[PDB]
Amino acid sequence: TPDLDAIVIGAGFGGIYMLHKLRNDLGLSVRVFEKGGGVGGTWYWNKYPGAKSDTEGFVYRYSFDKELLREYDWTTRYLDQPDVLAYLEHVVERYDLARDIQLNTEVTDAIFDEETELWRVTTAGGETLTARFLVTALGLLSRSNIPDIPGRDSFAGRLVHTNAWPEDLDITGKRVGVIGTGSTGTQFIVAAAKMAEQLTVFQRTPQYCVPSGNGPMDPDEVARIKQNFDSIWDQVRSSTVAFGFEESTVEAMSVSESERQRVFQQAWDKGNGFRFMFGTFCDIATNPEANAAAAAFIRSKIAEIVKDPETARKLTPTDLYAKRPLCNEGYYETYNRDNVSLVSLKETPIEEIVPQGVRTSDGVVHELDVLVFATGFDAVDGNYRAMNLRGRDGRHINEHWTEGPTSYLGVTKAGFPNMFMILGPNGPFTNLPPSIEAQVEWISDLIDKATREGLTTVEPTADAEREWTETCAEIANMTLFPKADSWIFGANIPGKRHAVMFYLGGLGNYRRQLADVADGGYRGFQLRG
Ligand SMILES: Cc1cc2nc3c(=O)[nH]c(=O)nc-3n(C[C@H](O)[C@H](O)[C@H](O)COP(=O)(O)OP(=O)(O)OC[C@H]3O[C@@H](n4cnc5c(N)ncnc54)[C@H](O)[C@@H]3O)c2cc1C
Ligand SMILES: NC(=O)c1ccc[n+]([C@@H]2O[C@H](COP(=O)([O-])OP(=O)(O)OC[C@H]3O[C@@H](n4cnc5c(N)ncnc54)[C@H](OP(=O)(O)O)[C@@H]3O)[C@@H](O)[C@H]2O)c1
Ligand SMILES: CCCCCC(=O)O
Repeated sequence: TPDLDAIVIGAGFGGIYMLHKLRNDLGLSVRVFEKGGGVGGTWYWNKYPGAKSDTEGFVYRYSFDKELLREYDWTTRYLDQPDVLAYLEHVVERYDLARDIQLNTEVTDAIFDEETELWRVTTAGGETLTARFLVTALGLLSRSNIPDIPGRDSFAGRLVHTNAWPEDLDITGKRVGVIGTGSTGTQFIVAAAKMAEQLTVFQRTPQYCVPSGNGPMDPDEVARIKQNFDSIWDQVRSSTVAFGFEESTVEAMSVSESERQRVFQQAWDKGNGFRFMFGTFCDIATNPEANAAAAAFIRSKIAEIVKDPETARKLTPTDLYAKRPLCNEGYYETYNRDNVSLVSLKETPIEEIVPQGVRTSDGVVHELDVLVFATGFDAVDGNYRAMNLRGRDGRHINEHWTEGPTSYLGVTKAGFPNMFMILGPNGPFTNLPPSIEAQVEWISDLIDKATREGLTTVEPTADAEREWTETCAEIANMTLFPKADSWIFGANIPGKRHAVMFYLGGLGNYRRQLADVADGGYRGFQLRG
C-alpha cells in the first residue's frame, strides 16, 4: 500500500492544477515535488528583464474556475513574468495548495516497481517514497540548454542563462552580451537595451518578428472580456492554436497581391506573432508561396525600420517563416539604439570566451561584464531523459526513445503503467494553459476511474503509442514546420535527435481525440484489475 496515492512532479501551471484536481476534487493523498524554491515553474525561474508571455493576457490563464476568471484583473495586454507568477501564487493560495507542495526538491529517480505495482520516487534530498500514480509536469521548456562554448567558465563577470536569472542581478549601466535570438533573446534584448550601457548581440540565426501590440488595458475592455468569458473559452477550446483569435480560412494565394499586403499590414498593425502566422491566411505554414509572402512582408519592414544597412542585412533571415513565431515591442527598432551592437556568428563565430568578454573569429574581444545565454532548452523530453526514470521492464526512458520521444496522446507512455505526463512528448502546440487543462482533466478522470473501479494498473499498449507516433508524423508532414530548424523538432543540442515531438492538429482536434479515447472506454489501454 503506497505512501501516497499520487506524486506530482512540478509546480508550474501543470502541477498546480494536477494537484488541485487529485487532492481537492478526487480526495486523494498527494504531494508535489518541485525543485525550485518557489512555485510558478517557468514564471518562477525566468526572472530576466523583458520576460513575458506572448499569449494575450486574457487567455494566458486557467479557465476551469469561473469565479477566478471574473475576479482576476490584468492591466496590460500581455503578462510580464512577475504578473504571471503572482497569478499562479494566488491560485495556490486560493486552493490551499502550498501545504502539499514541497519546494527545493528535485526528483532524481522514478522507478516502477513491478512487485508492488507502485512507483518508487527518490529525491536529491534522499527521500524515497511510493505512490500508485505518478504525474510528471516537468515542463516542455524547462531544462536549460547551456552550450559548451570554449572558455565559457573562464568568464570573469556574471554568466547566466535566462532560465536561471538571479534576482540580485541588475544589468543597469553594465556591458551586457547575449547569445541567442529566439523568443527569449529578442524580448531580453528589447528590455535590456533600455538598461545596459552597451548590449552586444551574438546572433547565430536571425528570426522573423512582428509587433506585439502590447499596451495598457482599459477597464471597459476587461469588463467586456469578462462578460463574454464563457464564449471566449469556447472559441479557444475549439480553435487550432488557442490564442483567443479565430484562425483564417483564406488561402493566401487566392487573393490579389494588394489584398496580401493589406491583410499582412493589418495583422502587423494589430500585433501578435501567432495572429500574424494564423489569423492572416490559413496556409502560411503549409503553402510555400504563402510562407514566402509572409516572410518577404517581414523583410520589407526590417529594411524600413533599421537605419544601418549592415545591421538590417544581418537581421534579415532568408529561411522559412516556420519557427515559433515571435513578437516584441519594437525589436528591430531596438537596433537603431546607439548602445546596441549586433554580431553575426555566421561571419564572426565565437572562438573563445575569455575573462573579460568574447573573442570572435575576427580577433575582436567584445569586452563584457555580463554574459547572458538565451540559448533555450532541452525541450520537451529534457527533464525526462535527465531523470533516472525507468518503466515496468527496468529500462531507462532513454531506451524507449532511441528515435525520438514518444507517448500515447501526449499524456501516457507504453511500458510506464500509472504514469501520466502533462505536456509530454507528442501533445498539442498551442497556448498551453488550456492544453494543460485538457490533459489534467483527462488524467484526473482516468485516475478517478481506476480508483472507483479498483484497477491496479492502467497502461497504453505499444501499438497505441506507435499509432500516435504515426499520427503526429503524418500531421507534421502536411506542414512546413519540419523544414524549420529549431528546438520544436529537437537537434538544437548537438547530439539530440531530430524528431517530431508535438501533435500539430491543434487544440480542438486534440480535445476530440482525448474525449474519443475516454468515451470509447480507453481502447489503447490495458486496464488491469
Ligand atoms: C520566457 C517564456 C515565455 C513563454 N511564453 C509563453 C506563451 O506566451 N504562451 C504559452 O502558451 N507558453 C509560453 N511559454 C511556455 C510555458 O512553459 C507554458 O506556458 C507553461 O508555463 C508551462 O507550465 P508547466 O507547468 O507545464 O511547465 P513549467 O512551468 O516549465 O514547470 C515545470 C516545473 O517542473 C520542475 N521540475 C522539472 N523537472 C523536475 C524534477 N526532476 N524534479 C522536481 N521538479 C522538477 C521545474 O523546475 C519547473 O518548475 C513560455 C515559456 C518561457 C520560458
Ligand atoms: N515571448 C514569449 O512568449 C516567449 C519568450 C521566451 C520563450 N518562449 C517560448 O520558449 C521557446 C524557446 O525560446 P528561446 O528563445 O528561449 O530558445 P530558442 O528558440 O531555442 O532560441 C535559442 C537561441 O539561441 C541560439 N543558440 C543555440 N545554440 C547556440 C550556440 N551554440 N551558439 C550561438 N547561438 C546559439 C539559437 O540559434 P539557432 O536558431 O541558430 O539555433 C537561437 O537564436 C520559444 O520558442 C517559445 O516557445 C516564449
Ligand atoms: C510548446 C510551446 C507552445 C506555444 C506557446 C509558446 O510558444 O510559448
